Amino acid sequence: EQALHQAWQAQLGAPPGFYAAGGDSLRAVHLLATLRQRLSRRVPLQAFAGTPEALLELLRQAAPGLSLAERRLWVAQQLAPEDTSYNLLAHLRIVGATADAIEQALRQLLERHVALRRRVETGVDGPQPHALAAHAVPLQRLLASDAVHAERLLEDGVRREGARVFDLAHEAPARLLLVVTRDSARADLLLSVHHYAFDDVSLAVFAAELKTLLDGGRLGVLASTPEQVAARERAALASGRLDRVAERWAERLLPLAQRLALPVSAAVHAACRALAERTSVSPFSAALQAFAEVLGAELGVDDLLVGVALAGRSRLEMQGLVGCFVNLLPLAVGLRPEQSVEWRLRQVGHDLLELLEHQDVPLECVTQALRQRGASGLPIRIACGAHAGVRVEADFIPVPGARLDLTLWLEDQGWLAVWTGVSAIFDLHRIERLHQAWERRLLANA
Ligand SMILES: *P(=O)(O)OCC(C)(C)[C@@H](O)C(=O)NCCC(=O)NCCS
Repeated sequence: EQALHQAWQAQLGAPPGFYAAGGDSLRAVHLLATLRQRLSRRVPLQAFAGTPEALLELLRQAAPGLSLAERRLWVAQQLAPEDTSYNLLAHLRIVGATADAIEQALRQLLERHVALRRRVETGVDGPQPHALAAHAVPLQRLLASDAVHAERLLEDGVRREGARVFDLAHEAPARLLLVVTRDSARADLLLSVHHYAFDDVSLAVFAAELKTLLDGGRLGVLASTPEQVAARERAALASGRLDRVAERWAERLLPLAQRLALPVSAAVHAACRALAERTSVSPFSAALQAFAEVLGAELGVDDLLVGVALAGRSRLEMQGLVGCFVNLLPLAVGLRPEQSVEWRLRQVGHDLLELLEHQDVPLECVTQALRQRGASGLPIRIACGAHAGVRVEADFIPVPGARLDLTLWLEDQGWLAVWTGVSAIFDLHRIERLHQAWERRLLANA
């Protein structure tokens, strides 16, 4: 106690149900990771996120190479060396810093985040990273004569970096373009980086730290590295702890074994939140339920496999890292008309917290567990996810094409619904129809 208090306040910006108080499932994980790092006690997420009082009771009850996330992107690239759909492009808009300051801050960030400056060799028991010097990361600086010229230079960069095949064995997996505009405080940075070396949270980390440096602040020493994360995972794999979770999930899973960005209507947003609070699940849980219900009806099945995209940063020391930590784990959604909306939702919510709790279990363990019970693999086709001083704005430019047949990503800008389909299966018009069905389903469910 007085530590539950501290962690709760740090997360929600106000003292002490967690969801009722403004919380979500991800903040809940972070709360518990903070408590675990302090007090050396693991409260399971299901138990908690399934009040300050409930958490206090749970606390008292509680006892005192490349990673697979990196490797699955690296391997995918090796199987299709000319495929550039693992190239991430981030455009950072910076107002109030000089070109020299930006460049110096970028060199510091490159030195600090080794993922941005390694080469990878093939290796007998898996790929092997080797660090390069920060100076080995290309950084081109251009002066634009005006704001429109700067736009043209950026668009040129986008096209060039989008088409670039990274030589991951000999060069850093990152490239920087800095465009400064004559007689303006605005600078533009295009970070081009291979996906094996970066992810969504990494951009937020990179941009926040860039701003700190440009404001004249200092960065703390990092509590970990990608290689250490990988080593911990090698140990957890050897120990069998990850495989035992996967084997349990395999049981329930065995039977089953073009971009459009639309604002979510205010009424659908409210419906979703109401439904969530009534059932003590996350708003995302409600959104996911409706997605599964709609896709289930469309495809004409009683049970649907839905991938859930997870940040995969299970420990406090992983929160400030740059690298690829993302994981995708399967959820089975039964479409059972006999059960209440509320009960189906509570089940979805609980299965979600289960995946989140165990987001350190790599997809490959689940796949393996399924093979050991006779299935060929795990055919996930559909997925769901959610995303003073110098001004720094950072945004990914979406990757074209699609590995999964269809995904829905919810962005907490109201909400924005981003649907991405394989054109040959889910073209624009079909996605639009699915989006409308999804909105109607949420309203109905509420
Ligand atoms: P909760 O049920 O409110 O939220 C669900 C979630 C924890 C899975 C989600 O909020 C989350 O963890 N998002 C992180 C995903 C990310 O940053 N990267 C995925 C890109 S592939």
